[PDB]
Amino acid sequence: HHHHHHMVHITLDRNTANSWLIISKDRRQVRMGDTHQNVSDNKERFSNYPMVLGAQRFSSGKMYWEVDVTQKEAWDLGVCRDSVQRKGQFSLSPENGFWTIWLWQDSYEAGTSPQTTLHIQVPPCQIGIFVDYEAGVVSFYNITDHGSLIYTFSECVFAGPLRPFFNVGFNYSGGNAAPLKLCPL
Ligand SMILES: Cc1nccn1Cc1cccc(C#N)c1
Repeated sequence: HHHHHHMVHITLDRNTANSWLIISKDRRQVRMGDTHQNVSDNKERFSNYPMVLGAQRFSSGKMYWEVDVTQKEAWDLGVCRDSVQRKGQFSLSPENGFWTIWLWQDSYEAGTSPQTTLHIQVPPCQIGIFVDYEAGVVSFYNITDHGSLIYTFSECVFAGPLRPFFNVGFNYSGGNAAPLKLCPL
């Protein structure tokens, strides 16, 4: 891919974060805390999962960013509609306004309904996310493996402004404490 030149500076929106997340001062890193982080509740916060949105809203153009997933056992990444449900249980699917991939129990899957098996030979330490709003495309790249394609959602029906989407995952195992980090351009 030659998508690097649509690079955008993404920062995390504290106000959308699950109340257990800790976002760094620079708003470029997020990790799961071992307790409630002493913030008030609001209608923006993801209640059931360790999720947070980027501050940026996209309704046009081409956008690229990279996320560091080093030493994590579980995570979700991609984009979602600004109007996605925040409270209660839900599945990550394009019908619900999400265009995502994830790692769970040693397998990588795309958030289709039902989910799609991914074929990755080189476990990624960094993921590139490309969005072409007009084309209706969301693509994922393996930065660790020379930028190799992981998955392309095509014919996407965004149906509104898009926000960068992150899930740091639970840490029941004690092996998933590491942060998601937005990588420098
Ligand atoms: C109340 C509770 N029972 C089990 C675990 N937790 C903490 C929790 C719940 C939902 C999302 C997050 C995050 N992020 C943390």
